[PDB]
Amino acid sequence: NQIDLNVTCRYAGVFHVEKNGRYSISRTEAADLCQAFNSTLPTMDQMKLALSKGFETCRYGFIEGNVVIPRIHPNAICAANHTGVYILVTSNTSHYDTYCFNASAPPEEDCTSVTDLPNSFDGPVTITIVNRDGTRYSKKGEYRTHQEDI
Ligand SMILES: O=C(N[C@@H]1CCCNC1)c1ccccc1
Repeated sequence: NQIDLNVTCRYAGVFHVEKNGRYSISRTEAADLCQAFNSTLPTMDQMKLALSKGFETCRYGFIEGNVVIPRIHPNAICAANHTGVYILVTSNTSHYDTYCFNASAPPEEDCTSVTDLPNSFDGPVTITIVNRDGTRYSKKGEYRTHQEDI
């Protein structure tokens, strides 16, 4: 009973979370997952400021109201070579990664590791936070509040 959460650097408190190495998070699960990180889905403004501080990914993830990819460098296989906060317009499907925003994080680039899931609750799942540098933090718990996500 395991969940792997790959996380990134935080940029102005915004970071990316990929669950189990594939697009697998619903919008309801994304809100609960960010809440477990004492975080919320970023607003478009928060994500734009994170982008300006150096944040980019090559993965679709939820923010408040939209599914986006923050891009700094044009890359043909990432958001069709666009720069800026690329907004997903047309998709058949509902599961993506998520972005989260933690207000207590540093104001600019914070590429230290994530070392806790501070607001997870009691539960049976071994949840492992996996940093980009491979460092891991594991705890037993749960963060999903909607049955349809379990
Ligand atoms: O673990 C986190 N931050 C660490 C704290 C110690 C120093 N470096 C980052 C964290 C938790 C929840 C959301 C975002 C980040």
